Amino acid sequence: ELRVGLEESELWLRFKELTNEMIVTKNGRRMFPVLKVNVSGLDPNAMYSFLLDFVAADNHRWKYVNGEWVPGGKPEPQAPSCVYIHPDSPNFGAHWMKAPVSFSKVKLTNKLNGGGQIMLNSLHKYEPRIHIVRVGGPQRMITSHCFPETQFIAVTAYQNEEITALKIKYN
Ligand SMILES: CC(C)n1cnc(S(N)(=O)=O)c1
Ligand SMILES: CC(C)n1cnc(S(N)(=O)=O)c1
Repeated sequence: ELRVGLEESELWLRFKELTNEMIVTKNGRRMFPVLKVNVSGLDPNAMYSFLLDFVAADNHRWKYVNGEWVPGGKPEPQAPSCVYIHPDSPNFGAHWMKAPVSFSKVKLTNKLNGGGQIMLNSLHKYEPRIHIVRVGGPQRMITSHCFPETQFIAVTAYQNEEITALKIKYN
């Protein structure tokens, strides 16, 4: 069976228990922590691409009011995020299973830009999601996996200083 697991869940859970925040910039900012995924049960000889996207967890705008994150009362439909292709893609199952698949080069932006960057609505809450796409074979197949532990609010600067301190402590 195709098993997908989050590497460093212990560390993600420290961020999540504080409400995690990720910076977005016009040029794009890399994530900390980095999403690293443990994958087993691929065909070592089959061909796969690893895709990353961000699902809007709710339809609301969030604001840091008196030391606490609180959703707006005016929900709107959230357009789905664009997909980031892991740069090792396409690659053999063996490649993907020999070390954690690390999305260290994805950049989160708040502006429609050239290419590569993922465009996120600031003050929206996001749940990272991967797609494992079997390619080149006759039978195309997709397996998707969400990572609740990795939820965050896109922010142009850190609201909760406890997040700022954790980010520095573990980088
Ligand atoms: C606003 C943000 C979440 N977004 C960026 N691109 C999309 S799209 N056209 O649905 O791929 C949505
Ligand atoms: C640009 C606009 C959406 N915004 C206002 N404040 C933030 S912040 N620093 O992320 O809380 C973003």
